[PDB]
Amino acid sequence: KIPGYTYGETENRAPFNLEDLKLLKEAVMFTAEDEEYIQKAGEVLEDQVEEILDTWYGFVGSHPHLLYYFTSPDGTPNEKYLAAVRKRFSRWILDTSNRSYDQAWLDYQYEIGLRHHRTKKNQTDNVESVPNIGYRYLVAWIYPITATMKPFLARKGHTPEEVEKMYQAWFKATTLQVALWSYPYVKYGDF
Amino acid sequence: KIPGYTYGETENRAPFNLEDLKLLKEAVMFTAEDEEYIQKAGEVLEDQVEEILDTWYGFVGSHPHLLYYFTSPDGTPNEKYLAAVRKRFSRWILDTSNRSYDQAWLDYQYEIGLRHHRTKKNQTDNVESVPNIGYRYLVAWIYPITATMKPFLARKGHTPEEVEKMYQAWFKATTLQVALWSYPYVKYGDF
Ligand code: HEM
Ligand code: HEM
Repeated sequence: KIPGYTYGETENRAPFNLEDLKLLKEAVMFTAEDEEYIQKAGEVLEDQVEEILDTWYGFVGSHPHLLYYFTSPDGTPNEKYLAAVRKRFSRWILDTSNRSYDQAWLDYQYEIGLRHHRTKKNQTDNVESVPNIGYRYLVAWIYPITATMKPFLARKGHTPEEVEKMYQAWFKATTLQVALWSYPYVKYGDF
Repeated sequence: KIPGYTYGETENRAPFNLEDLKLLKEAVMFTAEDEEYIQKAGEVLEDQVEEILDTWYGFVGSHPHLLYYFTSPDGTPNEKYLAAVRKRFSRWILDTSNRSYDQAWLDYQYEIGLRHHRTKKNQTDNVESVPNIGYRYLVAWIYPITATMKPFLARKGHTPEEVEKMYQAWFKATTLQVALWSYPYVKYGDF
C-alpha cells in the first residue's frame, strides 16, 4: 500500500479519452515498438528505483526555487511531504513501464495533473505548502527526467542500441504524460 | 527579409524576464557549456536547414490531425501558410543557435507562443485557418523536434561525443522554449 496512491480508484473521469491518446501518441511518435521497449525498461529499472529517486531529489535539493515547491510556509522543507511523494514518484516509474495505457491510465494522468496544479496540490498528504507548481517547470523537467534516466537503463548490460530504444520510449512516455498533465493549467478549450 | 519575422521589433514586452529565464535554464540543466554547443550546432546545421524542414513538414504531412493546423476551412492545406511559416521555422533553427538569450530573445519567444495560440494565430500571414493549436501538441512536439535533429548534427563528420553534446544542448533549448511558449495558454498566475 502507498498512501495517496489512488491508481484505478480516482472518482473523476479524465476530460481526455483513448482517441485523444491515440492522436497524442502519434504526435510523440510512440508506437507498438515503444510499448515493447518501455516494458523492457521496467524490468531494467525495477531494482534501481531508489537510486533514480535520489538523483531526482538531489536535483530538487540543490535548487532553492525547486525545493520551494516542497516547503512549509516558513521556507523550510516539509520532510513528510518529500517522503510521501517519493513513494508515489517511484511507483510512477514502474506504472509508466508496466501499465496498459487505457482509460484507468488516463484517469490517473489527469489526477497527477491536478496534484501539481493548485486544484489538488497539498491535499493528498494533508500538508501545508505552496499552492501551485508553475507550469513552466513541468515542461522544463521533461529534460532532467528524460536525460538522467539514460545511465540507469544501461546498468543491466544491454546492447547500445537496445538501451537507445528503451531511452527513446522513456523520452516519448515522459513527454506524452507531461503534455496530458497540462490540462488543469491550460485555459478551457486551448488544450 | 522574411515576411512576418519580427525578431527585435515586437514592441510588446514579454511577461517573463531574464531572472525567470535564469531559473528556467537551471530547471532544464542549460549552462555555458550548452551555449558553446548550441552555437556549434548552428555551424553544423546552417547548410542543412531545408532538409530539416522537409523532415518536419514530412511528419506534419503524414498525420491528418497535425496537417490540420495548416488547413483552409475546406480541410485542404493552405499552401501559402505552410510556405511562409517554413521560412520563419527554418530561421528559428539558427536563432536558437546564434542569438544571445536576452530580453529581445525572450520577447520573441513570447511572440512565437502567441502565434501558436488563438491570440495571434493566422494574423501574421493574414490567412484563414483553424483558430488555435492545442497546447497538448506543442509539448508533444518536444519529442520529434528534438529526436529527428540528431542525425543532422552528425552530417558534418563530428565525433559521436561532440554530436551528443550538440544534441543535448538542442534538447534543452527546445524544451526551454516550449516551456516559455506555454504562457498565453496557461491560466494567469499558473505559469
Ligand atoms: C517531467 C516532469 C515531472 C514528472 C515526471 C513528475 C512526476 C511526479 C509524480 C509521479 C508525482 C506523484 C503523483 C502521485 O501522487 O501519484 C509528483 C508529485 C509532485 N511533484 Fe512532480 N513531476 C514533474 C514535475 C515537477 C516539478 C517541476 C516539480 C517542482 C519541484 C514537482 C514537484 C512535485 C511535488 C511538490 C509533488 C506533490 C504534489 C502534491 O501535493 O500532490 N514535479 N510528480
Ligand atoms: C517543439 C514544438 C514546436 C516548435 C519548436 C515549433 C516551431 C515553430 C516556429 C519557429 C514557428 C514560426 C514562428 C515565427 O512566426 O517566427 C512556428 C509556427 C507555426 N507552427 Fe510551430 N512549433 C512547434 C509546435 C507546433 C505544432 C504541434 C504544430 C501543429 C501542427 C505547429 C504548427 C505551426 C503553425 C500552424 C504555425 C504558424 C502559426 C501562425 O499562424 O503564426 N507547431 N512554429
